[PDB]
Amino acid sequence: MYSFPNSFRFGWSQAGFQSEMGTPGSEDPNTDWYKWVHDPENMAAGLVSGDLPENGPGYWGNYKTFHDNAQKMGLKIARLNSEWSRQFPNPLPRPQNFDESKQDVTEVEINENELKRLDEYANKDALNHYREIFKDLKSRGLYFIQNMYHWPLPLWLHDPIRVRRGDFTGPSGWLSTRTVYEFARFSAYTAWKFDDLVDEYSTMNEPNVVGGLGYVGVKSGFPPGYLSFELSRRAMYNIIQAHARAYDGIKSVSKKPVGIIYANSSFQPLTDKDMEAVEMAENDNRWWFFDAIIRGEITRGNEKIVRDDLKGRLDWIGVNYYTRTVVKRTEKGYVSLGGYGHGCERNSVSLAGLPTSDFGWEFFPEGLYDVLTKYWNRYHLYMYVTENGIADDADYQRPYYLVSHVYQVHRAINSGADVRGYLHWSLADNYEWASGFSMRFGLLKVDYNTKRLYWRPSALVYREIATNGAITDEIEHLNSVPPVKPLRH
Amino acid sequence: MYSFPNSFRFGWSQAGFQSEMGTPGSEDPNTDWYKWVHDPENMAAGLVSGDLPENGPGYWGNYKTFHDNAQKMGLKIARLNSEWSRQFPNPLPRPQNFDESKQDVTEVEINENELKRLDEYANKDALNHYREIFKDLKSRGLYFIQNMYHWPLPLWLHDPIRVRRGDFTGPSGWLSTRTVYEFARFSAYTAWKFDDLVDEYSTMNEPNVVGGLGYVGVKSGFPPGYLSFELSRRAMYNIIQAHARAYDGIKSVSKKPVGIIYANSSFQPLTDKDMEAVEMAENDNRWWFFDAIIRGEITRGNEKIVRDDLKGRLDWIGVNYYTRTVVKRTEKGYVSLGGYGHGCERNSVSLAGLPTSDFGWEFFPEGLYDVLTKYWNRYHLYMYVTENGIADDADYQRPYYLVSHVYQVHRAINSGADVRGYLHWSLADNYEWASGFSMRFGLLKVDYNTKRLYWRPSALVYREIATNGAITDEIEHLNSVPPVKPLRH
Amino acid sequence: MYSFPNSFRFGWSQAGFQSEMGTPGSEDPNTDWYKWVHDPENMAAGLVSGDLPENGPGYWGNYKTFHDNAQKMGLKIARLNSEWSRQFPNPLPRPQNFDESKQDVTEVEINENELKRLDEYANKDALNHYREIFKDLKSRGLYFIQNMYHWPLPLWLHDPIRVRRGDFTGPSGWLSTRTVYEFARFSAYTAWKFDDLVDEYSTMNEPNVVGGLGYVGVKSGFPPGYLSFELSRRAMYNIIQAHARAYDGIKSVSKKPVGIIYANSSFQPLTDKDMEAVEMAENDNRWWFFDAIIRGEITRGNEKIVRDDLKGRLDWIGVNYYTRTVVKRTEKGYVSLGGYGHGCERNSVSLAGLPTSDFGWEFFPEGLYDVLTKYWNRYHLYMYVTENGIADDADYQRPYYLVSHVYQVHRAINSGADVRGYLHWSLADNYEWASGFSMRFGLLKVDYNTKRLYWRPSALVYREIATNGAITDEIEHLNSVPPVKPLRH
Amino acid sequence: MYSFPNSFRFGWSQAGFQSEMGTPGSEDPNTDWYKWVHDPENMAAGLVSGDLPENGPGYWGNYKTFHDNAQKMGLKIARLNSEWSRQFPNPLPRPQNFDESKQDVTEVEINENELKRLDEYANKDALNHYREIFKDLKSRGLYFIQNMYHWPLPLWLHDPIRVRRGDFTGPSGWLSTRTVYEFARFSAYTAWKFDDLVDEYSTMNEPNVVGGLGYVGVKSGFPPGYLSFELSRRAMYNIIQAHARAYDGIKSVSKKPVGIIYANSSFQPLTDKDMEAVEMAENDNRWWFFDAIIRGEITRGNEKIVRDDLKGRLDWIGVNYYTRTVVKRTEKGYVSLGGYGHGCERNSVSLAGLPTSDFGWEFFPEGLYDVLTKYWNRYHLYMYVTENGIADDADYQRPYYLVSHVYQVHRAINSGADVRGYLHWSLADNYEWASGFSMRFGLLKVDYNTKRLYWRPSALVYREIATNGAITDEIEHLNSVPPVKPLRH
Repeated sequence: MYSFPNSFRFGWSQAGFQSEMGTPGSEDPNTDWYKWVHDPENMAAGLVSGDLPENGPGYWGNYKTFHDNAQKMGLKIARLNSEWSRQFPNPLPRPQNFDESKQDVTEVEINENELKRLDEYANKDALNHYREIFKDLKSRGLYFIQNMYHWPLPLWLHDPIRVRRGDFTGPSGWLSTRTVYEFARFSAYTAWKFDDLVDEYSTMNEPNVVGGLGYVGVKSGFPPGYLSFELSRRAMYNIIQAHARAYDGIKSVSKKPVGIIYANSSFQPLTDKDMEAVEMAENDNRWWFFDAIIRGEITRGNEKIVRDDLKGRLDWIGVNYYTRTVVKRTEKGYVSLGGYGHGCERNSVSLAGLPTSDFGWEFFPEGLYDVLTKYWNRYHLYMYVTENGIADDADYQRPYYLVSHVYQVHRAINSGADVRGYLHWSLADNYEWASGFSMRFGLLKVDYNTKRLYWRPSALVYREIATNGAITDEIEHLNSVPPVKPLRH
Repeated sequence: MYSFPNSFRFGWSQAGFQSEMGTPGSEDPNTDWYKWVHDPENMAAGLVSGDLPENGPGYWGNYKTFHDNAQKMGLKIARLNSEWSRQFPNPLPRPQNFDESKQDVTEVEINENELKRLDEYANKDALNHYREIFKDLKSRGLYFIQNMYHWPLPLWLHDPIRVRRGDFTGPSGWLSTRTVYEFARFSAYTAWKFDDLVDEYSTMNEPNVVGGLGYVGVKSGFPPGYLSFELSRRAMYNIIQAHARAYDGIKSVSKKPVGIIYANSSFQPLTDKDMEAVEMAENDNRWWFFDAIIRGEITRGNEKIVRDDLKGRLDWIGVNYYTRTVVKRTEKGYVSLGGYGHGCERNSVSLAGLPTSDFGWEFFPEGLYDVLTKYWNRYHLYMYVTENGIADDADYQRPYYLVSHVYQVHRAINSGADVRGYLHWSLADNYEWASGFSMRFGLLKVDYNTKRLYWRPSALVYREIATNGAITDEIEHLNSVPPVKPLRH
Repeated sequence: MYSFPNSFRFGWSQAGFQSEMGTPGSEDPNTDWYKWVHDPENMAAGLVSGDLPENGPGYWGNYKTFHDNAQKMGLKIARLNSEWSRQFPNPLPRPQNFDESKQDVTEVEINENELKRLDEYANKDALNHYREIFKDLKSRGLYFIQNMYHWPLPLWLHDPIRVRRGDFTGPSGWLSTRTVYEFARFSAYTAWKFDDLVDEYSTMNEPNVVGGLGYVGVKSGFPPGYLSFELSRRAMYNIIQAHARAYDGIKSVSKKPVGIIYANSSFQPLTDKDMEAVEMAENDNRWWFFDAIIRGEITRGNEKIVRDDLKGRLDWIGVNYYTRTVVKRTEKGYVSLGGYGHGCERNSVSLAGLPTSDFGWEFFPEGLYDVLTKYWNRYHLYMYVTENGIADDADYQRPYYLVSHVYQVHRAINSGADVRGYLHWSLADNYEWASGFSMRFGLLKVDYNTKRLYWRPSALVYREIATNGAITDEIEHLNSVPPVKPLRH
Repeated sequence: MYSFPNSFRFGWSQAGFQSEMGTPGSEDPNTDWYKWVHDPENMAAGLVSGDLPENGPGYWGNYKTFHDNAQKMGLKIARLNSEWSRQFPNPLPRPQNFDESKQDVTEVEINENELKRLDEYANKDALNHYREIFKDLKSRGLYFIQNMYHWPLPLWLHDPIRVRRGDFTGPSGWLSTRTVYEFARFSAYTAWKFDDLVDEYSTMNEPNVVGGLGYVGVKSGFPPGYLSFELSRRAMYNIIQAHARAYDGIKSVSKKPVGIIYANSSFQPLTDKDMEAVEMAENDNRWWFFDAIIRGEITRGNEKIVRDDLKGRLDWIGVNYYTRTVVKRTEKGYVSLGGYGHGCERNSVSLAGLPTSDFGWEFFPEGLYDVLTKYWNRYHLYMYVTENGIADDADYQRPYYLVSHVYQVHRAINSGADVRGYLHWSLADNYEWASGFSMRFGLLKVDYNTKRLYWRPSALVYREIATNGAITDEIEHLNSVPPVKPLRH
């Protein structure tokens, strides 16, 4: 039996674009993503699945049912996000005393007049519907973490198609400092209007995936899909700043804690002779972002600076984890090997014989322990495992995946890491971005035809860990690798 | 949601040889089976796995734990059997007024003196330990069906090795009418001593597998493994008679109902042009046995008789079901096709694309409905589904197998069949005869090393059906074929 | 035994970019492709394998060996192409009396002065080395078809990176009419200098793949990778014209026949209710291009015209064939289903149970017969099966693939189609564009490390068909589907 | 390129029961095997496939065709056997001066009168037909090894059914010394009548499989299928003696060499800590038989004797090899692991990742080198690799299997072993005993429906090695493990 502190909470994570739409009159066509996925050229090139969000789970209308099932499993923490385009679907007045040609955004003026002025533009319905939803959530008794940004930018801030075509004379999302300015004002307004329901705050969700897949990994089908290393750094630089600003904006209206949710991977060395490759990958992929928003360390050009306007802008770290990444040195370089981690064949086995999910990701619970202890030992900020799950509609690997990973959180905790919760990537099946509805990550299966939810056996396993605050003795065998034998290779 | 009558009960089945041994001092080396499996020649020929029962689950010593877990799932019916060799491990006095050379056993004298005399020979410990066990079971609140015979005969009644070598001058199990005589006396004695704990009675378990695999299907590794069509009929004839006699013996001491548990398969025609092949297979394999012990119809030679000493000797029918059998006509014949039913490759897919278990049996829930309605419409005796399960250690197919089959019982019931219970083949993993411990059929996994039990996710699914007396709405999707895609082919 | 006419010839096809480089001093860095594949951004996005052509087979230096092995198999026809960038690696003088802003290119002036002037710019070495190569080929006794264009454009005519970034102020390949003008002059110059060695002429290789994958199917990794339906039509329009012009240019200097090599697929209807979908797909994908360069029919805007400068510009049709495409209607639309044809999982089985190659293409010999008879019945131009093969390094499916397809050519011939040769896609392993060296299509395996060639068993099977001018009786069983059973699913 | 001596010959092996029948009027129902396989009980128990030899290849009538195809591949050695039951289908007069109760057969009187007397009983037709066949073979120019015994005993010497039932009062094959006596007389008669056509002599084929599978490994379905360790030793003892006697009988009439063909396996240790297990397995399985017929060493009881009537009765050793056997120590014991060697799953992969054939045997060329060098270093008798092949109808693994094994012969030769030929197990598909026609081991595929032969690509590979006396450079890559990737697991 593996016990967790009385204060450790078990729950789920969810996003607006992925789960909200589905119920009639729940559509939101005002985001760069809704557009990106309906684009005829994007569909013909096969960049997007062809699946439309409009036919999702239905969390905008069926949220009671979602929370009912969440209560039954005995979950005590939820992390949702507000959709920016629902509040402000129309352009806001250009914010005076703001020079777009200014590279840095060392500050933003947020005061009650400002908020009061933003209220004139905000969409009262969207605002009221959300309040109802977070209200219902709070009544059930769940701790609530609120995420400000989970990918989609409103169209007036980013037309993904124009940028894809190479046209930079339009709303260009994270490439423009305008977006940075408005994000900070948005953060504060929302904090300002929901602080009575929120418990902890998250500025954005996996900012690194937005900058990375949108401008470098163009085959993933993420917007704007314009390949450029340079522009990728521009967006990342703007994202870091948009965080510091949002952090300060929320503080201006609240004392609640504020952190960020980041996409992680455990970098494992292909050979003992690959230790340095690991260190280099973690820098390039993890440390540079957090040293920026924590130690305030960053570098324009190659000029390592230290902007005190960035220094100390994080309260907690959200840890997202799915699988590992195997790297190998290259004189000075390092590389990411295929046949391991995220680059595996679907429903088969990795080059190491570990099974792989419906998305082609390799089973590797051990990597969570590595990620949690590295963050803990380097920054000592408490953390939540804000995402962890597996695409597996049949539910063959999920029971083992769930118990094995919850086991590693427990293991990190005993090594001294302050981890306060485990939030499974998803309660129910949702829309997987470029992949569509085909990748099912939920503890509950969704009949997209009737919007009805079903309990997959692993939901009943989760109810035992949650309802017990521990990996009980009777399910302790699931803390193992799913038998590859009966599964495909 | 599929509801079952308030009186329908959910539980499990188990056998003595398969689950009892394991706890120190629980050994029983006095059966033809314990011997058959320790034989050096049998092991070298690969007829038996090499796995020894002595290292089983431990139900002789850990039965409280088994019943505890059984209570937690909300099971309300159990069907165990007493081991003949535990009561009478030593020979009994030849029963006077009994001519071995007599083909038929139209009767056996059982009266209180007789029983009282048998008590002089019975093993008081074995007798007391069993009483304790069935007591503990009964306290928990479970209905109890008791099976008199579940394969092993005591050595003094059958030396399997001598017969395997072709030596018929020794104790020869079902080939000798002596065995028939003693079985009837054994039945009555046990009924006589346990009638206060028993609820319903079963004479024997799958008598057809004993006669069939022991003398025709010699590759299965069942004793005595002497190939002969003729001797196979001799044993079957003696088994039918041993039932009628046991039935009468139990009646002599009790009013409780008495039925038999039989191994079934749903005979499906390979082509529409194969209907007659099905009818012929059901006769040859099902109807001839039950017409015998019910309508009293049988045939010595080819001489269709009607022994009133057999007529009407059944109260209820136990239905065991695992998979199907595909047959095809042959001018006058019919055949059993491979690549379907029981003759499939392990963890692969049948010739029809249906997944197969760790034993190579094909998924076919529909066959249960066929078996239940055919028995019901032909004999109208109420029934229990006394066995149904799947060898599946990983637990990939079990959730679907369980819910899909329970669904067909519900379906048979609504067609008018009086079915009063569903007993899953096994609570925990046990010893699978010639196959050893390798074929895991339990809702609970057993660490044979520590005798510790674990809940497989399907146990938690069963607890929902049992605890609810219905296939609740949230698990109603399991009533489907496991996705073959992620599984091996 | 299946016999072919005495005049039917058996051989192979090969391309310059794919097979030439490999031998020291054989590099050609002056093409849009050599650049596209060395681009650091393209590699990081995973658009190109990371494999470089510089390390190919070595046909520039080891061509004797290639022809030796070709003789041994008894092949009598070869179809190679000249690399444009090898002749004219430097820009040519803008051709006066030519207005780039002119949409149509109804003509090009080619006369002996012109040719004589081009000779001043041509790379004498490249020119001499090629002559040596085609000489050696011709001595062995092989009929020689010569292809003018097999994808790469010289850098001075197309910078793929600039266009990928959305910059259209540079050399833009098929988007500029300049390219059309120069292609026609190039065709004539080459015809003019090699007509003594050539037997038949081909203007370009699969023009439809260039226009299609380069501007619509952007995930394939073909240059320039700029997604635009409109630009795709522009390039296709320019390609059709560049053909007519090249056709006329070659005629100006030679009487030899001139055709085009096109990429094909057999459109099969998913259901009987899908016949119209097939017809629509063949139009959209086959007929519109050939009606253009044959009946002279085309349409600017939606304005169906008939440019007599295009009318009748084809002598023969090269048929390339690999697999099928399954389509399904959509009210007015039609769609391409995945799990069939080219969109199958690698080394597995299609949705129809047909095996798939190392590239994920489905086995479907029957489609060749369909393609050959449809072209024959619609245009009655004789044809060659200029490409047909399979990525299969192990050589498991090749023997069956080869014999089954050669069998369908024979079948088309007997239905009355004038087909004069079968050219297997490749003698040896070569560079598969965006896929790298990993997709091995050769009858001969190449150790890229030593440039050494090896005979795969299917080479010895081909030597029997070629050396015999027929599918001999002893290998006639290969005319079947490879057994899926032993292969992966 | 791997060259073989000019005197090394390449050919095939074949057996009478397996290949002869098929052509009308070629039936031979007078063997224990023909009976064993038609037995209704044996078929119902699934001990025999249900496939009947009567429908085999047809080598009794189509032998010209077989030799034609054999010539074309350039084979120069053949090893066939005469069917005992064809010569003497009726009982011979009990041979006077012969006491059945005599354990040892230290001698047999063979002289010209005897032979002349046997000629009175011999079947002239069978005798003439064989002569024609070996004549035709010899004309083509092939060296001919002749095997006296390749399993079937005539019915008058063995009724397998009676023994299976445990009845030892009848003709009991190798259990009776009568069989030993008659075998020696049979050997001499045949040598006496064919010595003009024969080149070298073999007494029997894999005697160890007859004794082993017939009396211990009873699941294989070999006659008589009576499980007994003791009787297994009796038959082995009688087989050794029947060899010495046959050896002497042949010498009495010929100077040609005489050896024996034995079934081999390379014993590999599971762990370095398993060396002794290997040594023990080779003794138990290889050395005890050859020390007997060579050093004359044997042991009745446990009494190690040295019968000079056995001493030195071997001229050459026939080496049969298919796969390996992995063993592991057991205090004093050793064991044969499953998932390796012969005990692997069909068309899958062994526990070591090596592919497996249609029979479930693991790819392990290296074992041939081990077997050849161990025999050479211990007895220094020259040898032939009389059998080596793979069940593989599709022909996926055969090309690699063939070249890899021929490569190891070459390797043994260079280590100093006198190996004079490689005879592939089979030219064409034949009847695989208990397995039926389903296991196809031929270089040529047989359409059992028309008796027509087809060349599998590996036949064309063999023609290159044979026709060249070497592994030419162009096919030298086949000396590797078939790629498991595209194959099933």
